Amino acid sequence: DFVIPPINLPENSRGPFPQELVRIRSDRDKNLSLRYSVTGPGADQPPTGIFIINPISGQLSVTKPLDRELIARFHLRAHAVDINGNQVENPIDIVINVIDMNDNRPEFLHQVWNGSVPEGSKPGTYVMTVTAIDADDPNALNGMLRYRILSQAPSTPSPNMFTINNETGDIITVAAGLDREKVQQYTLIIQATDMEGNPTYGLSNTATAVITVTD
Amino acid sequence: DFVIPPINLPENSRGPFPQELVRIRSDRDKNLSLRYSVTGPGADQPPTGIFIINPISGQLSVTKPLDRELIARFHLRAHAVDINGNQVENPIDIVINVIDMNDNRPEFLHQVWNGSVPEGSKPGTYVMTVTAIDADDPNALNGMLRYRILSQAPSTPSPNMFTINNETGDIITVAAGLDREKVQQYTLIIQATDMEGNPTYGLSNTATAVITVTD
Ligand SMILES: [Ca+2]
Ligand SMILES: [Ca+2]
Ligand SMILES: [Ca+2]
Ligand SMILES: [Ca+2]
Ligand SMILES: [Ca+2]
Ligand SMILES: [Ca+2]
Repeated sequence: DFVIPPINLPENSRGPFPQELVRIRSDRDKNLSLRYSVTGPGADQPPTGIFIINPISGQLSVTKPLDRELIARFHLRAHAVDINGNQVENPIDIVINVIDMNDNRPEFLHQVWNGSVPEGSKPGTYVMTVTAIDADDPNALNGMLRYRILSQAPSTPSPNMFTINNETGDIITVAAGLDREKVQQYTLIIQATDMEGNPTYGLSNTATAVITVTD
Repeated sequence: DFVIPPINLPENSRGPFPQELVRIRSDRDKNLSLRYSVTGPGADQPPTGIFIINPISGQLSVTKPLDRELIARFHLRAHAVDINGNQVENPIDIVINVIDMNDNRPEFLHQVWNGSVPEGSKPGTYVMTVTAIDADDPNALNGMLRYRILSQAPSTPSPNMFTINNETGDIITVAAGLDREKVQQYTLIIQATDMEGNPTYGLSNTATAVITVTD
């Protein structure tokens, strides 16, 4: 059987509500007066009453904004009965897809990450890994993260002792002169940004990396 | 049988093209590899190639802007055959509705209308009827017309001897002093405006009414 095409609806709709979607009817209406209903999560199951259908026309509507991070897809069924109570069609599958909007900023697992690097390490020495997560769709830009260092303290012998791999979160030395007797700890502020790290449209968050110089 | 919901598309789309509409597939794809096509006016019949479908996905698309005043609705059918040439579904009806935009200004049947009114007629005397038509949807604002008088020449004994019923196009005297020996002919410019006569968003046109005073 051919499947009723899915309805694709972006989350966080402004409305106004209720909002008409599509019209579901039976061709048996040619000789019979029909009554339409819908069942399933979003309809007669939790969360109740988000989608509704006009008993007479079969016009399907949505009554509230949706949130993809709560429910990504709704499986409903449409029902047809005539005015004498006769069931005239087998109930038919309907699919509503909720389309992602970038409505979550990246989140770091820990607010403070700790790591260490030996005294006198050569440039290009691996130090530690920091990472974030994004609650939006991973397969979209809305959930794709990039990393950068915003500040380093203290600023000696070089104000940029480290860099960070912008996709992996790996922190690595790019400079020499790490001496425990001179400077014992560095504090870096790490930023994560979604939308592939786009500075204009991405959402960002920050975290702290503390790096101790060892013997 | 439940009918595939109609696709409602406004005319004069900006695109860009090709533009994805909906996805039509068969649930027999669970065990079979399927090939999809579409037939009908707009597809394989004049006008050819306006709607197309991806053989593999079943994604339906439109390739050009539409014009409601040429074709208001398209009746297509979707077809499913497997890779061994087996027809796996009966072809299914698809309906595309073209939604009206206000893209036609009112048109007068004649550019010059002629009528007459007897000398010394009392105020409220019926004179003639002028009308226009609109090629847009009559049941929408885009094709609903209102009428008004823009100018009268000459401007004596009163610069407004006539009025016009704004919905009927009936022209009627509102003033006395029609005297053939004094002024023999009036020339009125009549405007028609759609969108229920809305001066901001309506489209307009004009015509000329020549009214002779008789004995
Ligand atoms: Ca959300
Ligand atoms: Ca989201
Ligand atoms: Ca995000
Ligand atoms: Ca048109
Ligand atoms: Ca039109
Ligand atoms: Ca019009």
